[PDB]
Amino acid sequence: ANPTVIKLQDGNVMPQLGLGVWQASNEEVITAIQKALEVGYRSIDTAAAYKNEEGVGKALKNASVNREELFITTKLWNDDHKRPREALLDSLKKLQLDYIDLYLMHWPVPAIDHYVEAWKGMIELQKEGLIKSIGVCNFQIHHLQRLIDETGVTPVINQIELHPLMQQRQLHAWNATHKIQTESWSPLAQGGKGVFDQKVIRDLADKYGKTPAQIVIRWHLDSGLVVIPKSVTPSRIAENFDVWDFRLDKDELGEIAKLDQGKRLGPDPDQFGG
Repeated sequence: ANPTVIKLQDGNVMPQLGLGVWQASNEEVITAIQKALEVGYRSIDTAAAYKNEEGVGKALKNASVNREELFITTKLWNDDHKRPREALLDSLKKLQLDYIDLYLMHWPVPAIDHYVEAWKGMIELQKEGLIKSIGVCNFQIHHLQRLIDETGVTPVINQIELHPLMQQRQLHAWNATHKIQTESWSPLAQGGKGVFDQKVIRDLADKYGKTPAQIVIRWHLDSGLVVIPKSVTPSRIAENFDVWDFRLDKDELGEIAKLDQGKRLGPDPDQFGG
């Protein structure tokens, strides 16, 4: 089978599986992306706060894949909410791109409460064609309503922490109802601790001849989620992409559903930045 794509509410199309690039050094970043593009990834996710957009930009030039075939995502950092134009141009410059495929607000930072300002600015940069699609990361239902109520413009993506231990059934449901595509970061529950070692996952891994990480990524896919596993290890970047030759059954998905503990492993959307 071919890697699937998802059509966003604004009509733009996005690969359902992409590579997340975080903290890492330029060395790790350039090598990771070269490996991912080589194996088939067409979606690369980075952030201005990680300080490696330049490395990401250099890897894209070096690559043979054409720009138009690449779906690049970057994000607006917390202390730039009042100046999205300045932040975006700085990103586009470092990435060596004329436009970004998806621009996401990294965090709402409700304590500062400038996320509405950021969104209005993003709405304007999108009109000028510098951004194809706009969305957010780590936005809770009330943050989303506030954006909708104040601008009439709904995000096409809400990138949130979601894995077998915190399935976010509620936010996922709410996103979908409002035509917002849910995207998972930390899809492997940072390491797999409390997941890969579960009987349901292990048996699935053995039935399909896949690694537990491959089972979990397939789970995100069959759940209709866009997923961004993060990795800078060549063999794992490849492993995580080898999930197109099988699908989990309704019953198998139901079995994984029992793992939900509502356990958040990363920063708290309602407190981070405050």
